[PDB]
Amino acid sequence: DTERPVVNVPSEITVYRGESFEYFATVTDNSNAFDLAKTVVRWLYSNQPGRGTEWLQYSVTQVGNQLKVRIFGNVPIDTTIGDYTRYVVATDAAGNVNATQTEMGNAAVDKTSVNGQFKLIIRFRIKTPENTVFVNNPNQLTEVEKNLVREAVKKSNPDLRAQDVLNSNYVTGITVSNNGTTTITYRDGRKDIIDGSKFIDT
Ligand SMILES: [Ca+2]
Repeated sequence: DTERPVVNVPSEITVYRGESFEYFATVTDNSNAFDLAKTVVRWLYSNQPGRGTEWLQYSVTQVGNQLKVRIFGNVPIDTTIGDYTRYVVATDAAGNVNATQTEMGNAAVDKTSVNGQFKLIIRFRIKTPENTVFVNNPNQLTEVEKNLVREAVKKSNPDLRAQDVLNSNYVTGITVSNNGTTTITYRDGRKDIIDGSKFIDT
């Protein structure tokens, strides 16, 4: 047995602050025999969930000739928004691994991928304002009205901190168009858009 086990894991695992998550990976091997205790989910440097993502949990079972790796946890309300490279590293009974420590290191530095590699994305779960913002012209808000909109979005999303948005500044990170459509750009460059028509009226 020189054939390595193969992990099937989604390319992105997206989790939301203040919520639980649950995803699965699968492992197969020509031998159908595994070392479950040496099948882990980890960051590059050591067999650990990783700095900043200490809440990333996993558990492994065997179902027929495959492993199922449950990837789960509870995301703190104030963990950093952004993404991380993580790895499912599986071992077969013969000791073959899907990705070696050296391969993981090359992939990290070169920005290439190994089998079992996934991007862990921490997102904010945006909420549309509950209370309507009343404006004189819904197709052309005043600057005073756009600031009311920013305030409403901040009040409807109280766990969104200044350090969570672009440039760590609410004014740069939460931008309002002429019709009140609001883009929230997070510190990682990802964006959520709230269409003005869902909370703006005349
Ligand atoms: Ca094998």
